[PDB]
Amino acid sequence: AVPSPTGTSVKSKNFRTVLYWQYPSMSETPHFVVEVKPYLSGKYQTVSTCVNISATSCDLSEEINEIFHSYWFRIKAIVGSQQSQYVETDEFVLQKHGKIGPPKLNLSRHGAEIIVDVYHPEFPSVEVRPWMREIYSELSYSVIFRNSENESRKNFTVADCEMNECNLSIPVPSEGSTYCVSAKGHFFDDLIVGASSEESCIWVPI
Repeated sequence: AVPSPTGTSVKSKNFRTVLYWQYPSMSETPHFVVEVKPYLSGKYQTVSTCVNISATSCDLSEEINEIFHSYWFRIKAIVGSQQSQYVETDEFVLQKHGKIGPPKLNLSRHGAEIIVDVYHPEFPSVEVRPWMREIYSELSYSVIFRNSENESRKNFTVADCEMNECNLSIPVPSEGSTYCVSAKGHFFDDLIVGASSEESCIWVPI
C-alpha cells in the first residue's frame, strides 16, 4: 500500500539536531508527520514544526532539552487519502550520539606571549535555549601547543569563559621559532569531547 519513510537518520552536531529520511517517487506529493518521545512522559507527541511537511528532514533542536536522557522519533508518510505506519529511529542520547565540531581558533601575539582565542560560533544563545546554561557551565577547551622545530609539546586547559568565549596567554619558551596550536571542546571533562581544530601557527622573534 502506502509505504513508510526509510533510511531514517539522526545527525546532531554543535547542538543542531536534524532528523533525515528518504522516500520513493510519488505521483501525488507525499507529506510527513514526525513525533518525538521524551523520557519524562514516555509517550509520543507531535513535533509541531514538522506536520504535513513535504521535506524529508526535520529540525529537532527545539524538541531536545535533555543531554543525558533518551529520545525516540518516528515518521509517517501521507499520500492523498492513505497513510503509512510510523517508522521509528534508533534510541538517541545527546551525550552519546551528539558531535561537537572544531572550535574557531584565533591566534595572535603580544611580544613573546602567544594569545589564543577559541570558541564555537555555532552554539545556541542561552537567551534562546535557557536549559542550555547548565551545559555551558561545564564547557572547557583543551589546547595543544606545538613547537614545529625544537619539537616540544604542551597541554593547557581553559574554562569558565564569559559568553563561552575562552582566552589564554601563553609565554613562549624561547623564542625565535614558530609555534602551532590546536584546540578541542569538552563538556563535563571528558563526557563529551569535540574534534580538534586544524593548526594555526605563528612566528615569534627574539
